[PDB]
Amino acid sequence: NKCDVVVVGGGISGMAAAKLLHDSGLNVVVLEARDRVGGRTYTLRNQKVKYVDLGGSYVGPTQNRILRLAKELGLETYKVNEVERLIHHVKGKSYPFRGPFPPVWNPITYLDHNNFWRTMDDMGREIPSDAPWKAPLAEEWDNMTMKELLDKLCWTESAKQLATLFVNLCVTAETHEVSALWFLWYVKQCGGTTRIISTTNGGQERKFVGGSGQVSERIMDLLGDRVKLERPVIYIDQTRENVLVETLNHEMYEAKYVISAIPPTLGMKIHFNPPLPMMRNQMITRVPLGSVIKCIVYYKEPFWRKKDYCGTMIIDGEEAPVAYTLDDTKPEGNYAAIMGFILAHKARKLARLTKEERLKKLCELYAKVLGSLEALEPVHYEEKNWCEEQYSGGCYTTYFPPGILTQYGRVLRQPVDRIYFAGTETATHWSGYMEGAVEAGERAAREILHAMGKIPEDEIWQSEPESVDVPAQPITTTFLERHLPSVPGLLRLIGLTTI
Amino acid sequence: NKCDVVVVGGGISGMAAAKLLHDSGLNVVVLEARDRVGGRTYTLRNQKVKYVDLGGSYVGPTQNRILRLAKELGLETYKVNEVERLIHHVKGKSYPFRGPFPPVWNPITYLDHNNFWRTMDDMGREIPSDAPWKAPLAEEWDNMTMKELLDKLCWTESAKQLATLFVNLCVTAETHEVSALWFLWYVKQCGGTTRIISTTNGGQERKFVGGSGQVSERIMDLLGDRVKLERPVIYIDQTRENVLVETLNHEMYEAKYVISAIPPTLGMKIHFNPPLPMMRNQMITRVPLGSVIKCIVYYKEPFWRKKDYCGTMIIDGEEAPVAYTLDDTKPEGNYAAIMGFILAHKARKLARLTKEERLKKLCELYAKVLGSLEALEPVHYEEKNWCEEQYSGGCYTTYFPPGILTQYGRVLRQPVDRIYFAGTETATHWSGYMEGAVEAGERAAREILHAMGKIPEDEIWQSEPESVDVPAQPITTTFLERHLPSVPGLLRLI
Ligand SMILES: *[C]C1=C([C])[C]=C2C(=[C]1)N([C][C]([O])[C]([O])[C]([O])[C]OP([O])(=O)OP([O])(=O)O[C][C]1O[C](N3[C]=NC4=C3N=[C]N=C4[N])[C]([O])[C]1[O])C1=NC(=O)[N]C(=O)C1=N2[C]([O])[C][N]C(=O)C1=[C][C]=C(Cl)[C]=[C]1
Ligand SMILES: *[C]C1=C([C])[C]=C2C(=[C]1)N([C][C]([O])[C]([O])[C]([O])[C]OP([O])(=O)OP([O])(=O)O[C][C]1O[C](N3[C]=NC4=C3N=[C]N=C4[N])[C]([O])[C]1[O])C1=NC(=O)[N]C(=O)C1=N2[C]([O])[C][N]C(=O)C1=[C][C]=C(Cl)[C]=[C]1
Repeated sequence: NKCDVVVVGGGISGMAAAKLLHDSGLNVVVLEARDRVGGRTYTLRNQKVKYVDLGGSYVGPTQNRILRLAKELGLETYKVNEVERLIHHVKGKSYPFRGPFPPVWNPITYLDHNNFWRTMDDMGREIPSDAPWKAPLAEEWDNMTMKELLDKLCWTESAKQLATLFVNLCVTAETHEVSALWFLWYVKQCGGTTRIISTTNGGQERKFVGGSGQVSERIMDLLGDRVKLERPVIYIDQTRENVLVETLNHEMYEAKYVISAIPPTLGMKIHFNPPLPMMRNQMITRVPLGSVIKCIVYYKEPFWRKKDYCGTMIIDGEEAPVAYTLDDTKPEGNYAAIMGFILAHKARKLARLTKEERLKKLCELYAKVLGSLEALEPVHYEEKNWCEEQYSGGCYTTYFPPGILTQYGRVLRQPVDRIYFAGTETATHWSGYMEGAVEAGERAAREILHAMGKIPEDEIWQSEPESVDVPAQPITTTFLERHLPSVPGLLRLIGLTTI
Repeated sequence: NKCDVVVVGGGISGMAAAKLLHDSGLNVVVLEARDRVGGRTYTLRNQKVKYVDLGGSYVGPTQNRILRLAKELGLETYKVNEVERLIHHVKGKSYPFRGPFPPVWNPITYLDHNNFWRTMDDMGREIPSDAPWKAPLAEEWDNMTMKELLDKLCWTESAKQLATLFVNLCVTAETHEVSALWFLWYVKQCGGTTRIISTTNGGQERKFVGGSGQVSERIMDLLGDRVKLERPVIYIDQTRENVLVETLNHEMYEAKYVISAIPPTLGMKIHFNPPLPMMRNQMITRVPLGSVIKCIVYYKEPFWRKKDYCGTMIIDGEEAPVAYTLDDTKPEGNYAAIMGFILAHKARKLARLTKEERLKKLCELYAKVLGSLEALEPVHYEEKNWCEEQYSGGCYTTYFPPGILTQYGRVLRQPVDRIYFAGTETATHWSGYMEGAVEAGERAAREILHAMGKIPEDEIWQSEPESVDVPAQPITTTFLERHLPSVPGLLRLI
């Protein structure tokens, strides 16, 4: 029944919020819909895989909050394999390369590719992390899909193809589904294009030893019986002195404050009294999550390494079920595995098939891309379709269709009386990641601490010391990369000498 | 507890479904979240207005199902006033006109305006009413916003302005918010541009005497205690022999079948066991409703008539709070009133103001457009912001953002085990209107009748005889309108 704060949702954001409040002396209860904690992170354990992340998995430099929390919980990280060559598969042929970016040899194509990535970052510099709708051209950029932006910027099909894959991979949505403003904000708040796509020195550098699901499981261990599993919240009442929170199985909880630590659209599953303010009421119907199937194919050995391939494949084309892979072998060199994402509309299309049918398609693709018959001999297969999850709605995160961020964005983390909002979608740095979940959870908790007169307003948004274990190298640009003209810029330079 | 069918939602769709099933001999229960029936229709009664529709209101020719249902319930219609001239207000000036369409005098602009409306209808002819995702260019048109389509088609700012207002008014959403495929489907399934925008011979021809809320109230009268008010459904369980439906106030209902007669996205308010199939699970997060405030300003007399204005105003520009008005005077000539819509992003912007502040803005606008100081002296004001409604989500209807209709559209009225789907959003003719609500409700009811072996498959989709009271004139095009070139067509000819 009675406590200081009810946290709705037991993912990383909710658990982190509850941990901070618990550590401050407050009585907290976490209400979780599922029979487990972790939400969009899920570690499966069986004898064939030992452990495997079927949801959120990768951490990297600049993600200092998730690194600190996990370290405090006694977790270790290890480096994702990027010793050997990456592969870019384009028009049925594989091109091995090193470094973060696939190489381009055609000089026109090179100018186009260089200008695209640069423009994304240039446009991002105009967007405040904490308030994207305050960008000078906010409305113009928000009334545009990423597809429209790509059509205007990319003068070659090759750049357009790669930019499209980039959008699909970062936000599990089609370029035509998402707002240009939102996507440009999304990349900037992760530290830019290079940081977001990189393994070494980027978002995919590392995983947790034993899986990322341990983050939530271990906070549950600290909180004990304060975490209530299989308690989906159906009803929040704010008309009286104390807030009343009801669950599906008819339990009632009373608190001074509530943290909502669920994806914004899943707020729709709760009936509110009094009704939500108009803007939030409509916002939560306008913010879907992306579509993805995460698939892991297991092999006897990491045979791609013998061919000097790290296991990273960037795969172009409509025919390919998977557009991106990474080596998912354990740090000890055993349980050899390839992790692949089936993205956006392909997740929808290929969900109709059986498990066995999807395994076949993947093996045949990997055999092609890696040039190895060994890819046709899997020892085990695991997969998870996040689109089917009632209490997630999809993965990785919430995307904003055109027109929404400028109209409703302000409302995302605006408190509704005594309900405060966490969840990775409300973060300002690495929103959509486990990092952002920690940021939002701890910020929401501190908003409540301020409301109770326990901390000054100054202390609601706290910065994070850099990790000593996972330090960040700065992102550099060459002189050529900064000053080489665009395609239309080169063409303008031709029309001027001819006068 | 026990019955044959639980209907979730007591709007027109739910009530119509329940009526049909009840008339067939089945035991039905309607579970309604609000303390009233009618949903997106709501008639307010007080001494100052007598009655006024604050939600769905207009009916017209080709809407034969809502007309028949209402007639059976003992309702009458009357004609919306369109005797005098319409007004097009453009760049701070009023242009009186007659007929459905605002006149254009510049020849280049004329060609551009003609080509736009014609193209909309040409494109619509390629889209099947019952399956828009089966259009030959479905994916291409679905991956585009209406804003993109307008940018490509309209060579003049004048056509683009009017096309934009048209989109805002039909679907209470911005051109950049909506899929081109979905919007072109939407217009076609209402019978085309002319049918959808017309008062005389169109969707806005008539209202019900006493209000449209009587449709739902009177079906509730017929059903008696079978309608349960303030019973929001929170939980549907399909794992056992009979379907279990739970409400917020802890009541349990058992049935063989369920009709979901709520806006698709409001399905999110229900927890399902087992979980929904993947496609429906994601669909219901991708389908928002538009934004609108309906406002009615009352006057001593319908003074605009003395100036030979019917009361219809089509008002261009960002500054104008209201883009469209109609005469809302009672058929007897009293309770003089102007109905206006505050659309899309303007609903959001102007919701921050007080009631009195909105009234002032409207009166000053109407004074400008109608050219009368009499507009500055309102006797009464009524309004409703549909954006704030927990159990509606907005108004008039569900719109589809780019990419959604081709990916998830198939799933809209696909049965989930023993749950069947009604609601105006699942209709194939006048979806988004009271007409479509009737179509969908009765179709969903018949799907269940077929599932029980009571009717043949042949009988699930029934056609409707034309109303003798409100007959439809056909939509005609002149030779010139059909064959006059576009702007780029004229330039190609040069
Ligand atoms: C799914 C996914 C996947 C597959 C993958 C991934 C991901 C995902 N990610 C993301 C993450 O995971 C997230 O963000 C997190 O987790 C979040 O958290 P939060 O905020 O907390 O949320 P959640 O989890 O969801 O939780 C919630 C909770 O609550 C609950 N509920 C609901 N409802 C309700 C409830 N309760 C009561 N009542 C009611 N009503 C639920 O149940 C839950 O529990 C990510 N992340 C990171 O960090 N990393 C990673 O890795 C990840 N992932 C991916 O990988 C990503 N990727 C990307 O992006 C990329 C790649 C590559 C390149 Cl080159 C670039 C980019
Ligand atoms: C709002 C609105 C307005 C303002 C206006 C209008 C409208 C609207 N409309 C539409 C109609 O109204 C609709 O469609 C109908 O109503 C629908 O129905 P349904 O389908 O049945 O649905 P609803 O109503 O919503 O119902 C539902 C129910 O359910 C319930 N719930 C929820 N949730 C729940 C429940 N329960 C239990 N549980 C749970 N969970 C609720 O509560 C409800 O009750 C329209 N219509 C027609 O027909 N007409 C008209 O008039 C209308 N309106 C407008 O006016 C339109 N306009 C247009 O569009 C235009 C104008 C001008 C031109 Cl030129 C063109 C166009």
